[PDB]
Amino acid sequence: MMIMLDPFSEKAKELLKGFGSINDFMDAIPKIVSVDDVIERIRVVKNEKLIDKFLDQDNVMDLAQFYALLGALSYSPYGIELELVKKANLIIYSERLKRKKEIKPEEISIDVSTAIEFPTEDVRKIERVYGKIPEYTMKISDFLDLVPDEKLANYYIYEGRVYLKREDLIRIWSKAFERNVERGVNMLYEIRDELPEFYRKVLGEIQAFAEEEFGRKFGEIQ
Repeated sequence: MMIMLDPFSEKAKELLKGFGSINDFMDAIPKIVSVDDVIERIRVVKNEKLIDKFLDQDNVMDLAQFYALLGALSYSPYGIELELVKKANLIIYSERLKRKKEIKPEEISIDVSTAIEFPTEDVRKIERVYGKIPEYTMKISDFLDLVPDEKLANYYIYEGRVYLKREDLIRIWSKAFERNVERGVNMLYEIRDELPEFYRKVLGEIQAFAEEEFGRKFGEIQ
């Protein structure tokens, strides 16, 4: 299908390359999504049921909502705002991800693909160790780059690639996303000045959310 799985994929890249520069795109975002729309995306951390309306959404709306949150953070790059943006989107993306048949190489920003066939020879051994058969494979070096503390020795390698259970794919890919969220938020600090009253409002709306979220779980239960 044509659904956004990774807002940093080559797909998304040329999709937002169309509005011209990152700045031209950045000026257009406020003319496409509202603020209540963007915060709508973040409140997913609260009600699981909020997730569904996102499972299928136009890609430009996604990128727009997404890069709105990112721009709102160019003004506050560390706290729970950066924490929330990551968490909320990570759910929206993981969710869509974990329910995709084939995975087109341009839809994801790391060399990952689906394992259609699995070597007959090792099927049992694998199961008598991990139960199921991993559904995906990934480029060994990407793996080493994303999860430095782990050991290839604990996974199955074949034909030059590492095989991973759906869980591991997401877990691993999450490290690539969080890094990208950061590489991106800081590349927006350069022009964070040319940004419209919009981005700063979105930021204030996120702050307000966190306080509500925090204020509730700390004064709750009674």
